[PDB]
Amino acid sequence: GRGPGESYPDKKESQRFGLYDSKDVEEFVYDYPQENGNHTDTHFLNIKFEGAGKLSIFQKEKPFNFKISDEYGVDEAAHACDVKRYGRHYLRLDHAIHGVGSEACGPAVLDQYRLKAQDFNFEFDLAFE
Amino acid sequence: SCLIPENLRNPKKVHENRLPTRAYYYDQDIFESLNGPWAFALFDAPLDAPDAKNLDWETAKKWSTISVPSHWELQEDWKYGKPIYTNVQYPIPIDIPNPPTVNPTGVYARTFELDSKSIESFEHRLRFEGVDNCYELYVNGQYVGFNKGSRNGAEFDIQKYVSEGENLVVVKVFKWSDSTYIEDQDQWWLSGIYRDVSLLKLPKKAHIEDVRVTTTFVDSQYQDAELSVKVDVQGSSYDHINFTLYEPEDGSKVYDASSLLNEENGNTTFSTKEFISFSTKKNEETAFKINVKAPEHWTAENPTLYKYQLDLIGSDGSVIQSIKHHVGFRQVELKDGNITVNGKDILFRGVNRHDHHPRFGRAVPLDFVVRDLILMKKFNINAVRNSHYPNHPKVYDLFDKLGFWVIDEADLETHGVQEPFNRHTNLEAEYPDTKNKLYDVNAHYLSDNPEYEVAYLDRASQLVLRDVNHPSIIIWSLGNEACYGRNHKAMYKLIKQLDPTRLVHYEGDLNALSADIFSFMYPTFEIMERWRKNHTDENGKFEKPLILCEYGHAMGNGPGSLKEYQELFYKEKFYQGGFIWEWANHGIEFEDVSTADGKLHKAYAYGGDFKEEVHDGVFIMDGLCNSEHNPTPGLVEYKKVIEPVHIKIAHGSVTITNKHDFITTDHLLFIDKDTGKTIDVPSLKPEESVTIPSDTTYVVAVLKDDAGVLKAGHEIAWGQAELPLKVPDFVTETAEKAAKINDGKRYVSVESSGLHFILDKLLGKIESLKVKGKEISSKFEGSSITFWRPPTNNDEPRDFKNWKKYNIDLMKQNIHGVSVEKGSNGSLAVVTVNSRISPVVFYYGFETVQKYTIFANKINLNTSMKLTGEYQPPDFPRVGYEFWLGDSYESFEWLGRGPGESYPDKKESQRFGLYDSKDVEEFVYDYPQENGNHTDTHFLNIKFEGAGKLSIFQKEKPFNFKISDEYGVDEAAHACDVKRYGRHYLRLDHAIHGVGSEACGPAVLDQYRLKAQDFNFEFDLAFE
Ligand SMILES: [Mn+3]
Ligand SMILES: [Mn+3]
Repeated sequence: GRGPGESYPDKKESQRFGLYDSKDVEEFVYDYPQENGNHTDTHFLNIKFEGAGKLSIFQKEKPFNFKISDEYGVDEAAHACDVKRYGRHYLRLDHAIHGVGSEACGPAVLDQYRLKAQDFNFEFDLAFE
Repeated sequence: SCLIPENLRNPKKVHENRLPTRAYYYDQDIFESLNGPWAFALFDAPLDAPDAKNLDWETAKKWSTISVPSHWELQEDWKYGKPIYTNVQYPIPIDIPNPPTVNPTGVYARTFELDSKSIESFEHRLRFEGVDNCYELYVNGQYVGFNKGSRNGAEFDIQKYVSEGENLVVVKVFKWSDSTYIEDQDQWWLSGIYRDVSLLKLPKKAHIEDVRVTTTFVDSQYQDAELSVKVDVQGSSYDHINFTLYEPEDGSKVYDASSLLNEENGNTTFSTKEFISFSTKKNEETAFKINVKAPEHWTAENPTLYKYQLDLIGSDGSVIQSIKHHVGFRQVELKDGNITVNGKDILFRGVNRHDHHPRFGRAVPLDFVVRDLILMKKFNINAVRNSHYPNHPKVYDLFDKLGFWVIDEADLETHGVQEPFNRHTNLEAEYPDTKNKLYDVNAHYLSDNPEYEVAYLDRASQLVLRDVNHPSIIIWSLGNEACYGRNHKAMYKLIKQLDPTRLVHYEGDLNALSADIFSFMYPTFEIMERWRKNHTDENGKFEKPLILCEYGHAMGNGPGSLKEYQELFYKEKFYQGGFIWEWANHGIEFEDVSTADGKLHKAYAYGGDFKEEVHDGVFIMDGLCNSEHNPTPGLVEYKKVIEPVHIKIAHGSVTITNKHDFITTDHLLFIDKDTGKTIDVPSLKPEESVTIPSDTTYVVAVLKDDAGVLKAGHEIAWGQAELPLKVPDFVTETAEKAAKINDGKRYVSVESSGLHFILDKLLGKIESLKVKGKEISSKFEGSSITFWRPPTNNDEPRDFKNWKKYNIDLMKQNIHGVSVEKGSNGSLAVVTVNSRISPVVFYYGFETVQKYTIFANKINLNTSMKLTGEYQPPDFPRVGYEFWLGDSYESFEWLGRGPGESYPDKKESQRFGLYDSKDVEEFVYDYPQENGNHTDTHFLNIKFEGAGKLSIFQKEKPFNFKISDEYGVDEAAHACDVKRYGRHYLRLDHAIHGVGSEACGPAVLDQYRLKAQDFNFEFDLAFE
């Protein structure tokens, strides 16, 4: 999918398609903790488990969104060092995500990038090697 | 300690309510299998397990099931844990006699049906063939008893407890107990009901409980013998016993897995070729002694058996119970200082065999055990040691029928008491002649601990009384590596009282104060020889002989020098052979993640793979056969060194010597391989020989007819005349061809019709050598001459440490001068390269001269290597060139040793001949290491598609070579971790280090070590 860095509906085109390895990427730390680390237009995702190979994950007929991390208490952490961390990782596996825009000072997320309220229908496969 | 149940920490609680041990006989009419799915639940410790006095079947019905027999660490998805491998160290803390408080407890439950007639007609028992570590037994919510001794059997009387209809059996199995301390064999820790469970239905009013059969020769010429049959009948309602001995079936009898394992049957007429009949009289002793006229001897080389039928008979003259078994006429003695069978001082051609299966562990299907023994017979083995416990009871008929000298061994090992001592004193080495003083220090914990006497005696009593009637068993062993103490003396007294007919072995007893035999493990020849001399008096008499209960450690590439051990065996009557360690690798099949692939592959696990806190790594993989129980080059070599016929070809003569203990050569067909016609060889008795004039080079000894489990045409022995090194008749093109020589700043070119030679002068590297469509180039990393090999298991403890310490893996070639001159005597050009080959960090290295004399169809490579500098290594792994083969490469062919690999001290089984790489399945080691070398190679032809062959030969001496695909061998944990290039290479070697057995045993012997020295050798690269 898109990489090596994060990508969002209206902030993704610099992140070209390719095969990416989490080991090759320094994930970006925001000076003010907030939504980060999503990967949009993901074709498939392989999660490697020690001594047991991979779990492959893919969404049917459309690319998906994902985030793999450690972190929580992000909403209320004032600075990077205030971010809390679990004793294990999680996968945030997403059908869709709201765009990013520039509304702090400027236009709202444009229409075509907004995650409008609607029915959701999506199929995932959890394929184990 | 009230958090540990009393029976799991009482050395004296060997059992509760177990019946006395009796001779084992399987009877289809009496035995009813309770194998299959059982309700099963696993608990953290005894205190979490339910009270079995209150466990309903209605409750247990709801549990998951496990299949009996099986270990609970070997289930689908590792549901109840994984195997643990320790060698010496205990996997628990030492606090004798306490087990750990957290003690995995498995509760088994199942039901069985009982008839109205059944309870009236029969005595009901439960027989458990093996349960690890110990268990209490319940029937219909009532405690029956308790038992310890994992590899021993147990019977319990069940009559009081059984009801008409459904009956509930509940077994509580515990992983650890005070018994753990004496069950410390170098093997996998595995738990559960891993052997058969049976319901026995014996005739109620009277039945046969036990039988003793002995055969003693009446005479010093071993002709007439006394057959003694003593029967223990239980109950009043019988008249007498009948006994029928049948005419013998010769040991050459043909068997297969099906006929060996056939268990039938009730209406089956055992035999009808009557030989002797005896009847007892009413109210008289149910025993007798018979004189037997010159019976056929039972021997491991010829396992001749007399079938017999013993009948218990009632008042109405009807048959109450029958035993159908066999008699083997054989007598073992200690005679004039030797282990003697039928007067003959025998030679052990042996192995240690553990119970192991790569998927089922110690729960080995009989089918698989048969497989083992057929393979043993196919490879000239004549003896097995039951390391280190009795096997499944049905196995011993297999030994009886196929013919093996058997050491049946008590389930008793104490090794772990030494580990803290070894570490605290920083002990580096143990030697067979002195190590007993180290074990003496800790004997008081167990083997010299009075609290354990009952346990130790029980292991002896159980060992002997179950298996007393098998002619194949000639020696009882008191256990293994358990130190030496009073308990061993007690075991010896008991075994001699129980069974005076056999001899007693115990290696932990150096001076055999309570053994009949001396025994060493992994001894040096010097140590063997010291012992021999100190135990042979001035007259030449010895009181007891020496065997090697363990020797020639078969771990990985090896063992080296089996030859030298064998020469010693044949030279001295005092030595009576040995049992190599071990039969097969203990690998457990599992899914591995590949280091080469990143993908999941089938592999064979050793210590560490199941993530044990403490383990002993790759020492699991120490067999002549791999984890799948298939032959390695170890087994192939062993078969040759122990071959029971010697065939020596020299000076127009074939000398054949019979090296059997008993049998003649009559069963053997001798073929002159050079002509295909057979050779008339006179019938040779043991030790007899014959010289026959012949022009032959190669003679084979082969089986005339199917006999035992061997097929007609099976090779038993062979010999070859030594083969002089002949220079191939290759015609070097010495005609004058115009050749363009381009000596550039860095690169030197030599071009001629059909020839292209490019050398990098900076590196000493051949960039490309293409002659007549055939291309090679140097496989270059630092040096054009390399020295490293992926360390074998034997290399690891010492030689590897040295080679790494001296940076032999980082040897560099530093070019000093390159000389380029026009061709002289038919030559196109001469390129001479002067360099120092030396590793980083170090002074030592070789002042090297490489002279490339280039002809149109040949390249002569002269190598001169002068060893210079201070602080040198003692030896090298290897020395030679590495070449990439061109894309055209398809296969190879060689004149030399084959078809398999060969090494300086592991080569003689690989006879000389012309071999084709296409005919050979190259051996894959369970643990990746040095492999695939071919020693004593006369010439090597490398075939390139569409361009013929490149012939390679070394001047005046045979050479070594390996052609492969592989790398990352040093660090690959399993076969699937081995990486592969997109092209093949040739490893072309002047010399190679021997292999030895140093992982556990002697270092590579002097004459096989690749000592640090000057190297001078010349190769020709001849292009067709
Ligand atoms: Mn802060
Ligand atoms: Mn691996």
